[PDB]
Amino acid sequence: DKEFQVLFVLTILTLISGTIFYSTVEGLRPIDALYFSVVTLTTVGYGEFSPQTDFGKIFTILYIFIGIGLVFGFIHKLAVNVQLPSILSNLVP
Amino acid sequence: DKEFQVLFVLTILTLISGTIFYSTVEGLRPIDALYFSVVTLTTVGYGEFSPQTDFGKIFTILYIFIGIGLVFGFIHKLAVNVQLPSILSNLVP
Amino acid sequence: DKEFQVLFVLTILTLISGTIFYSTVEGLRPIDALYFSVVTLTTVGYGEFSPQTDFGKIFTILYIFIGIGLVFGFIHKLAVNVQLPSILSNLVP
Amino acid sequence: DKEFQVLFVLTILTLISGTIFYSTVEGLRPIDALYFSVVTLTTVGYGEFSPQTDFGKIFTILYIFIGIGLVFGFIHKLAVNVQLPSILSNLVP
Ligand SMILES: [K+]
Ligand SMILES: [K+]
Ligand SMILES: [K+]
Ligand SMILES: [K+]
Repeated sequence: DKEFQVLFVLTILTLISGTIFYSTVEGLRPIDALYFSVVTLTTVGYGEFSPQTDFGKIFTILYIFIGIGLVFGFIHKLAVNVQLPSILSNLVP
Repeated sequence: DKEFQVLFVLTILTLISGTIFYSTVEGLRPIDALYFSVVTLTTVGYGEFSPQTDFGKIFTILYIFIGIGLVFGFIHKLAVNVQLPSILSNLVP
Repeated sequence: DKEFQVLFVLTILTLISGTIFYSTVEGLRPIDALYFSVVTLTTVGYGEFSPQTDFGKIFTILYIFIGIGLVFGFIHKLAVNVQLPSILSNLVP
Repeated sequence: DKEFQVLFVLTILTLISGTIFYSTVEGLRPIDALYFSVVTLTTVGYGEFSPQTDFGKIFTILYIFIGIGLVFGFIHKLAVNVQLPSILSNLVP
C-alpha cells in the first residue's frame, strides 16, 4: 500500500510534467496537454493532438520510453492490488 | 471458469458504462460510443472519434486508468484459459 | 518450436480473416485490409483506415478481443524463443 | 547491466533502421521518420504520419512484429532494473 501510494504520486508528477511541456511547447490548453500526456503514456494515442514541433517530437520519444514503465506499473498495481480484491469482496453475499 | 464469467460480466458492464457516457456527453450513436469505448480500453485508439468536450476528456482519462486493467485481465484469461486449450485440443487428430 | 509454428499459422489465418472481412465489408484493397488488421491486433491503431459501417465496427470489436491474445502470444514467443537466443549467440565472438 | 546495454543498442539500431526506411520510402524528414518509428513500435500510433505506399505498409507490418518485442523488452528492463531501484533509493531519507 506504500507501493501503490508511491506509484500514484510518481504517475501524477509524470503527467504534470507532460501537461507543463505540451502546453508550453505545443501551445495546448492545460486540459488538452494533460489528456495528450495520458493518451500517450497509456499508448492509446488518439493523435487528435500530435506534436507539430521537433522539440515536441523529441520530447515525446523520450517521454514514452521513460513514462510507459511507470504508468503501466501503476495500472498493474491498481488492477491487482486494488481492483482485484475489491471485486472479490463483492462476490461473497 | 467462475473467474472467466466474472471478468466477462465486469467487461460488459464497463463497456456499457462507456457506451452510456459517450452517447450522452459526446453525442455519439450508441454503436459508435460502444466502439469508441472498446478501442480506448484495448488501447487501439483509432481516434476517428475522440472526445471534443473537457468532461469527455477527463472521463476518458479516468476510464482508461480504471478500465484497462479489467479489459486486459479478461483478454488474458480468454487467451490462456479458453483459446489456448481449444487450439491444443484441435492439434490431436 | 512446434508452439512457434502453431502460433505462426494461427496468426496468418487470423490476419487472412481480417483481410477478407475488411476488403469485403469496408471495401478496402486487400493490402490495406491486411495492414488495417495488423495495426488493429497489435494495437498500434493508425486509424487512417477505420471502419465506416456498423458491421465493420461490431466485427472490429469482436476481432480485437479474440485476436489480440493470439497476436501478442506469437510476438511474445517470437521475442523470447527466437530473437532472444539469436542476439545472445551473436554476443559470443 | 550488460543486458541493459545490449537492449539499448538493439533499440537504437532498430530505430535507425526505421528512420532510414521511412525517410527513403515514405519521404519523411529524418526526425519525422524517427518519431514515426518510435510511435509505431511502442504501439502509441498517432497516425499523423501513416504509410501511403504499399512498400511502406508491408514493411510496417514486418517492422511491428520484429520490433515490438525488442522495444518493450528494453522498456521493461529500463523500468525494472533502472527506474525501480532509483525511485526506491530516493525513498530512504
Ligand atoms: K497500444
Ligand atoms: K494505439
Ligand atoms: K492510435
Ligand atoms: K490514431
